[PDB]
Amino acid sequence: HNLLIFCLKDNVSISEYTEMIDWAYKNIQSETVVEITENQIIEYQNRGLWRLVSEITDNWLFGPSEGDWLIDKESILAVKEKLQNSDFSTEPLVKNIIHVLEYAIKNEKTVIFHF
Ligand SMILES: [Mg+2]
Repeated sequence: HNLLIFCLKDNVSISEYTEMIDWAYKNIQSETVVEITENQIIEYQNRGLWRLVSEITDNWLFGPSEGDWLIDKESILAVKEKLQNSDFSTEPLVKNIIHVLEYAIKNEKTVIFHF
């Protein structure tokens, strides 16, 4: 089951957590869902992406692992800034994560990391 970084869409309110995760795995087509494969995890670990995230969240110091993480507006903006200012800020995965963050800001959503 790939790592997800996501928020719900604008007109989706599902409050039960397990059900939100189920929604994300069922809506991988969504612009609000980033699916991240093992090979992406490794590629970006070795380039310092997760370390950049960890500067704000203090998690994933050694990359992602099984678990659930919830990112609030303050941290969403802070991570978004880190990524926009980074050396891979134009690479698709980073753009895709940025986009989830922007959407969550715009639509007042919590961002979930799930693996
Ligand atoms: Mg709305």
